Amino acid sequence: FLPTALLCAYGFFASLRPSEPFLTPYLLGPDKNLTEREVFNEIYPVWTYSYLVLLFPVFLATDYLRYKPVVLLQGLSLIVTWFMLLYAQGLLAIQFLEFFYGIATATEIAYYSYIYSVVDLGMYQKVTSYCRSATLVGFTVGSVLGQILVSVAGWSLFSLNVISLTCVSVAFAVAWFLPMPQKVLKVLWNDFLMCYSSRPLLCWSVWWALSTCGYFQVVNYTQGLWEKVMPSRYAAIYNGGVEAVSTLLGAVAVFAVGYIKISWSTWGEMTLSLFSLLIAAAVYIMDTVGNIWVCYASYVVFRIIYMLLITIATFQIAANLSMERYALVFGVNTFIALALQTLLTLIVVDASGLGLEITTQFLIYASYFALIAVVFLASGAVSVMKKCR
Ligand SMILES: Cc1ncc(CO)c(CO)c1O
Repeated sequence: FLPTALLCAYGFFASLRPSEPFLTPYLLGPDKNLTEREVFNEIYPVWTYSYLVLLFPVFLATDYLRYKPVVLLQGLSLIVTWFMLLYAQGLLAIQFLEFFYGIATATEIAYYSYIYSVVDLGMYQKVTSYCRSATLVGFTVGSVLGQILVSVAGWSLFSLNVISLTCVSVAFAVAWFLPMPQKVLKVLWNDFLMCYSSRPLLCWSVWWALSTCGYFQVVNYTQGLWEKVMPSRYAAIYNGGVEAVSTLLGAVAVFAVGYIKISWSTWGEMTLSLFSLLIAAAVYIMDTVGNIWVCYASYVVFRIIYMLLITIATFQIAANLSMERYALVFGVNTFIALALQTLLTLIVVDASGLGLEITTQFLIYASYFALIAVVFLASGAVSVMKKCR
């Protein structure tokens, strides 16, 4: 019990990052004095590229080292990331800054998969439910703490990211004392291939991956959009409260998805298409309001619909999937999804390619969110063609 309590405490401390909601005013202010165009155009794409190229090696090293040193890697990466975030000037230094954050984020899969390597299989589901609940409540607590310390307390971000670094150091020091984790050419190629040679095997997969693409593309630059529609020089940004309420409602909706007994085979495609249409409407609205409270509201609704869609996707996949296939499928689909966001980054995001302005990148994205609905409807249309007969 005590190792598991240490696990949940370490996860709570590592996820407790008060500085996550308030990242954007730190860079724009006298703290770094960086051109935000250059930041948006160059700093972030190499993070995505490094995460793509580095996910596979560390994911295989987890099995190579039997999940033991990966938490140490995550802790050291947090330490070096926060040191570099406190000390970095120019362009290449901040490129390394974000490379460190990428190699840190690449080990969240290792964290969430190590839990299976030490506890009983029957108890694994309940303990990982407790772990994700701890992560969610730590996210909410950190967000509200940052909001209180920034607005209610009127404390500057300097002490806030100092205590963020202190918290990640405490997390590493706690995680150092874990117990022992006692636990491919054609076979592994067929291992993921068999997860697509059936009617429901291939289905929902690319849909989940492209929804993941939409979120991982919009969440990073939502901060920039909020800052550009309302400068922080003469305004205060309420990121902590919106993040807290969004995550709380997402968790509530995830819990409530299984609380209604509805068969998937009746109208699963219709619900998926409706969810995609709502997501496209939300992103087009947040593109086309030019205000502050309404754009937060649209963001909240978009987050909620995102959680509903991915949650029902996870139920469908897990019903289709097997007990030992979770890690492999979550690896392969994540890999192809990351290849896809990286590709689209080559088209639009980077300054070497087209480099379209962040403001004007959300126009077509409704049709991008609708194109996945069109092919779902195109698959639905054949299904509708075959439904009556
Ligand atoms: C530490 C840290 N690093 C990177 C990002 C996203 O680029 C975030 C979210 O804005 C963050 O909190």
